[PDB]
Amino acid sequence: STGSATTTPIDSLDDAYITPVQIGTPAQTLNLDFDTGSSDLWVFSSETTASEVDGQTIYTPSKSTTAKLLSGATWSISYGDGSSSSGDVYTDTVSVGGLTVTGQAVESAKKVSSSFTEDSTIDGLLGLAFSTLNTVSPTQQKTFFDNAKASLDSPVFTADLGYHAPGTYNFGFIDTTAYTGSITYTAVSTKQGFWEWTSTGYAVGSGTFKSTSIDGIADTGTTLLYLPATVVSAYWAQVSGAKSSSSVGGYVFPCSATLPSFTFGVGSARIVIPGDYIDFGPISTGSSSCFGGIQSSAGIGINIFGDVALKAAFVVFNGATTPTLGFASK
Repeated sequence: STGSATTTPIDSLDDAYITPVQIGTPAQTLNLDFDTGSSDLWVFSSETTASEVDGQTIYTPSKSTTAKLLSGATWSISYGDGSSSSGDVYTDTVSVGGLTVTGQAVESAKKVSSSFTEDSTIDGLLGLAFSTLNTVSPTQQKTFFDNAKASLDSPVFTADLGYHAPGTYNFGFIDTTAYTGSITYTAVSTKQGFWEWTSTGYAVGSGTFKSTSIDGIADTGTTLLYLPATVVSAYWAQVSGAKSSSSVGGYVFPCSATLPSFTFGVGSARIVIPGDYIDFGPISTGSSSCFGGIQSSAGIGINIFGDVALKAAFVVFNGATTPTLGFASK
């Protein structure tokens, strides 16, 4: 089997991407944030504290003839911005782009933090990291991909995120029309539960390539590109007037700037992030200071190849017995 679903930016800055997901019988369609940096599929629901719901579409398990309470199971998860959610668990039928999994753990939110409430466009998360990170207790649950894998034509999914435009998540096949040149594959460590890999270096604009190992994670659920302070300083030094602002929380730059590209290495191959992809717009409405899309990972504890990087590539998440990651230009 295979599946194919369009993923769409939630706003004009590509702050996140939503993908429609069918849950239950009859189908209830929710728009979920596919997150290769976590391993829980959770949704706003009829159980979510009413004051914490503001415009999201909810899953109502009592209206699904295939929903079953997973007795005794609870979940609780936190994210990189300090947001969090928690609740109980149902199993139900879940379909993505025509690919159906029966008995999928659907984590129903009883509580969500303010940032989730405040974002009416995201109805929940669908985790695509390794199932060892799943937070359901006392019996850990499998991700949608893990459950689907045996049925797939090939044990892979691909992320093809758009810049200010829709893109595609495919399951079970590689669309050879969706990229240019060849796909370069690179080793993955699953030791921390992430799609963790090592970039071979970087270049800023038309500058020379610096060969240096950068360990990080391929994370569709993180908006920006977080890299070591040395690398980030080298990038922003090429933008007149750019500076790190403790008050804003990162590098900012004059909105009048033309940003240089940023290249990262995948083995001997190179992925070029155009400068425009690194512009996240005014820090507040009407400001002439703009927020940068490349930020320091110092104090995060890990480097993160988030959407800024991934949307410049066609990315293969290869879930074979020994997982790997593939990157192609597009």
